Amino acid sequence: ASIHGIIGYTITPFAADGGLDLPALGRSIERLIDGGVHAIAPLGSTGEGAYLSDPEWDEVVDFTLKTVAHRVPTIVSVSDLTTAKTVRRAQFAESLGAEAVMVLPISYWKLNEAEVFQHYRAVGEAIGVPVMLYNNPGTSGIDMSVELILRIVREVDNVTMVKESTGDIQRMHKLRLLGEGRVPFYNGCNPLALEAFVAGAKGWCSAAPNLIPTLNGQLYQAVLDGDLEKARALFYRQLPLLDFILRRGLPTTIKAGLGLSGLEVGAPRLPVQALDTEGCRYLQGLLEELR
Amino acid sequence: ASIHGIIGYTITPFADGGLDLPALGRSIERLIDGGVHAIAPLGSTGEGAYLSDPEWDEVVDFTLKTVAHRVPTIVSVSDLTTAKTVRRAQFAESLGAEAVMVLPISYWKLNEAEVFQHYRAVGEAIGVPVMLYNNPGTSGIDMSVELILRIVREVDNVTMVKESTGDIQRMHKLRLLGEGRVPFYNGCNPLALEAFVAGAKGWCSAAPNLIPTLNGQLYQAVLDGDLEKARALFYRQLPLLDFILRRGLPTTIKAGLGLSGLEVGAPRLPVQALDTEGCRYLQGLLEELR
Amino acid sequence: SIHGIIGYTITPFAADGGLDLPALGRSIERLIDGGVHAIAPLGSTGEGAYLSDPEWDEVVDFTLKTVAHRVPTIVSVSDLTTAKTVRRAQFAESLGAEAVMVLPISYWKLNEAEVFQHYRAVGEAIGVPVMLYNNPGTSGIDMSVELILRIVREVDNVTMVKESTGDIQRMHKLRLLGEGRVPFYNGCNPLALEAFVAGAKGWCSAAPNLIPTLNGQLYQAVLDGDLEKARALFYRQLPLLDFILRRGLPTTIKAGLGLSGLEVGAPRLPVQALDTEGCRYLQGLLEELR
Amino acid sequence: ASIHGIIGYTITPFAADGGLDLPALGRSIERLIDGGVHAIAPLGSTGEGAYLSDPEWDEVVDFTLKTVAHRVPTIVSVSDLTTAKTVRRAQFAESLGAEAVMVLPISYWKLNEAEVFQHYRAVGEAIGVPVMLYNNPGTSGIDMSVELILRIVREVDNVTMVKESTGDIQRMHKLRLLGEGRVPFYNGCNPLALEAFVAGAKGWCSAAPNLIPTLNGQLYQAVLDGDLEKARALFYRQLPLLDFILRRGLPTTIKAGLGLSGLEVGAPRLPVQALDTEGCRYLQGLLEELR
Ligand SMILES: [Mg+2]
Ligand SMILES: [Mg+2]
Ligand SMILES: [Mg+2]
Ligand SMILES: [Mg+2]
Repeated sequence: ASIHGIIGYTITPFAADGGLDLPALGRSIERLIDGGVHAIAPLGSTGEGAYLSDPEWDEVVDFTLKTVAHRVPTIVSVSDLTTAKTVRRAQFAESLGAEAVMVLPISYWKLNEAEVFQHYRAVGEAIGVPVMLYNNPGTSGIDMSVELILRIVREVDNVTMVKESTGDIQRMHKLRLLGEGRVPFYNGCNPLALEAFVAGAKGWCSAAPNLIPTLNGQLYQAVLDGDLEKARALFYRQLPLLDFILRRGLPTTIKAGLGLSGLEVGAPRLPVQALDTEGCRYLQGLLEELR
Repeated sequence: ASIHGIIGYTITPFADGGLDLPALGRSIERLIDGGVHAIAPLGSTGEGAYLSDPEWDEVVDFTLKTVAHRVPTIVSVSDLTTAKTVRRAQFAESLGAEAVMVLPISYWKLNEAEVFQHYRAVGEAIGVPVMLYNNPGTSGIDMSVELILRIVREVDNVTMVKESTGDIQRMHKLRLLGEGRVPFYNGCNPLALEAFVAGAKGWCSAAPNLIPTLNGQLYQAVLDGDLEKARALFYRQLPLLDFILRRGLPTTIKAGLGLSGLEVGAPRLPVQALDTEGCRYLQGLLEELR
Repeated sequence: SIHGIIGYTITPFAADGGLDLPALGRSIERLIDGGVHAIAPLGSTGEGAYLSDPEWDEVVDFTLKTVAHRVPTIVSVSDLTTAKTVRRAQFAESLGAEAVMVLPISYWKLNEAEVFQHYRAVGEAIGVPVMLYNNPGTSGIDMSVELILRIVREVDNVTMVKESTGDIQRMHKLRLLGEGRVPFYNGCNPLALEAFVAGAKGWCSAAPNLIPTLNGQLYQAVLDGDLEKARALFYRQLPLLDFILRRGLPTTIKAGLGLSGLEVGAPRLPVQALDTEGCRYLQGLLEELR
Repeated sequence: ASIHGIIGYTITPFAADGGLDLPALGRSIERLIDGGVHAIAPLGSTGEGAYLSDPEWDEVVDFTLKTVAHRVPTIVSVSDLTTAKTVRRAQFAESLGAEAVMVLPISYWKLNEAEVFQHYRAVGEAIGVPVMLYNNPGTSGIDMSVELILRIVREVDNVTMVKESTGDIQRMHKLRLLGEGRVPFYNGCNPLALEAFVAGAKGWCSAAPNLIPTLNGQLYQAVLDGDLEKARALFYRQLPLLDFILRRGLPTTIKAGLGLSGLEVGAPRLPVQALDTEGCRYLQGLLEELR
């Protein structure tokens, strides 16, 4: 079950009572699979995973995996503050059929390289499925060097993949060189989708497939076809929307976008606010011109 | 009761992995005996974020009971969701907290409107003062002085501001733009001296766990307006403050307490206990202070 | 027309430390034989800022004469004052320069209004195109895309934009906001591949002094739309591009030419010549690419 | 003669015809001395040193030293791109009686620690007067660690003083601790004037004395008197002006300020522009408030 191409981040719809709206989540999942995504990645920032209580988190994982029905690989974000809880969530995700889990070293205080390494070792040694190492300083507060990342990949059996969202293309260049092309890496930063693929990215994790699965998939196809000129055209066409998502927030824009697409998924959980009227109209236009 | 001077951050001892409340009680007594003007539980020092909800609730209750209002207690109630932050603020208040501290935590940027409303929600839910805490290094959110002042003036219960950016200019602005009416507090150890001279009303630190005497003397020297003694006292303790910063609060404080006759275990993974080499260096720093 | 591989020239010095024009001539011949599409003299690579006014004037003259218009020449006339920048731009034009490049160098921040008039003054003072060059790392000034676009659209002679921030997003924005009308060039070696794919019309580099073949091949592959071949070619030469940036342009390029049978001396102090270790590593890198 | 207290940066007035206005420069120097500065520092950023031709630079040095008539020490900024020219300027300054020189490692291209050390070594060994090592990454593009600075100071005889303009008070803490209080350091960052003195700075180099020498001097005196309360008050009273100078630029605000103070000194050299009407209005208000 190769993990590649367009990997769709799922959102977490909330019901009026503020609780989970699973039915809506199932529809969004079906919308993604039919949109032609190559995998599903639940409980990331897009899904406001960190806003969920433990019961809610468990329920979302369960429902998502049951819904997907192994039609495409599922990579669950199991990142948490403590090693114990990260391990526990990784084991839980595996027990329900997750093909892989993603681990970002989130922390409020700085972690040293030894502490980061052991964190990944503990998670990998506790499970039987692959772990995707996720480097995102902007959100986690930690910035792992390519050297450290490569040591974790080599020394930790289950750590096999690397996602980069630093926005710094040089990180992927170093991964390619120092990894000698044997360490598969993935793109996590939307505005760099084109460059990421050109640099050799095996896949692109994004919430955009929630709104424009077709354009996203065409970009990946163009790269596979080695069509440099077409890929550029496709990228610049969808870039504005990509910039807007980063600009106004993932869950904020995605949930609003799905709402405009006739799919009621409610609003984000406070303190995150729903897209305002002005932003909603602008998004409306962006989507109409892309369609 | 005025919140001022030396405000001691408590650590959270762990036993078997669970809480070691008896050890916590002992550490709290030390701090109060040590002359702290207030207690601040469940901050970064106390690894608050590593605690389960049940553990957090337990620590809050136990801490408040132990202190027994001998000094003011300001509880860190910050959490990701507004709903949870509000709940923790009300919980702390109901259990006797004199004040609460709120830091806008988020694994993704929040806009000024989202931040402002976050504080408004918390302030309106309680009847005790809120200390607004700006620490982008640990929170990922950096609030401008202008925004901070808007929150202080518009939200009744938000009355105090803690700065931990390490950027003294933030305090200068708070001083000028707030026209000296907005009390601010220092949360950055290596800036203790400058913060006080800039007008800081208090200093929130975990250092009192190890050197409560030098900490208190620095504050007193400032109160006495004795610039030269203050400078001397600060530089004498600076090396230790620098070390705490480089090697981590919970890591260094828990290690240091072990050297001071108080076993409090190790930090919670992925944070690791101070290594042998670091521990030896710490022993040297404390000796030299002596 | 400026496109493809624009080769930055170095400025050879004799043992004494003075100009070595013969060697410069040989290096220019190596570049043109190498297949460069343009020559860019007196940039950072050429240690332009290190030259006296007389030395600078002579290098420009000798360069333009040696080239004999076989390929376009774009002279870097950037200087601190507007008056001297204008003078240098006119001197270059009077000697046949096809165009000039202007970077807003300053030892103190300049405001957007000051930057704009600087370019306006230069543009209105000459009759050849001006390439606006944004390089914060080497200038101390970072021009916004909107500012750059405002200068290009309002200043007749300002027609081209060079980006050296290493931030691909700047080029994306130049593409969208410029609507594909504003031709931009890459000035950052390790971004050659991405820059071309993003829409870069040319790549100004000192690398052509060492590996003009691999350089041109990368450009040609992009012209053909061969994404895979381009990637392979880029990564093959990247190690060298990384080394140059890490050890210094003039330092590595002068050491490289030495190992390429073209003695060009060392950099002008305080810049030091490549050391033994770095020299052996560069030697290994080159032998592998050839 | 000790270099301490308030060291006044001079501006370089230009005549209507673009050339040097020596009479105006003389008047500004007298104003500084009468204002109670403890030293004069010509040809820094305040004086637009880098904007001057060689003949102009030489003349300003000559005229300045003659005007001062050794009433107070003069520390000339001799920093230049090449080691050769920096040495020449240092020697020229000394030949005309300069008490000391200041050296900042200017470089468009980055420089390594070895290159920086040798630069100072060359300058120090070429002259017979003290050198003030000046760290200002914001201007030079180079950021010398305190460790490197202390090595230079210890190993190069004539390098005896350190000026810090990073705005990072911790650098001064390190200089005091690692230097064991035997390496005199100076403040070059206006809005850090109070903290620098509190940290133990021996002197403060500023262009502010051109406008408010009295308040500048009073702050220093309060620090000497150990009066924490008064020092704080004096600093905050003048901070708005210090903030403004930094925000609007040295030559710009200083030359505009002197004009508002009855001393016509022309405008800065392009690309630097004169203070705008709105700025002049604000500045006039600040000065009237302080006087
Ligand atoms: Mg592995
Ligand atoms: Mg209030
Ligand atoms: Mg134009
Ligand atoms: Mg010395």
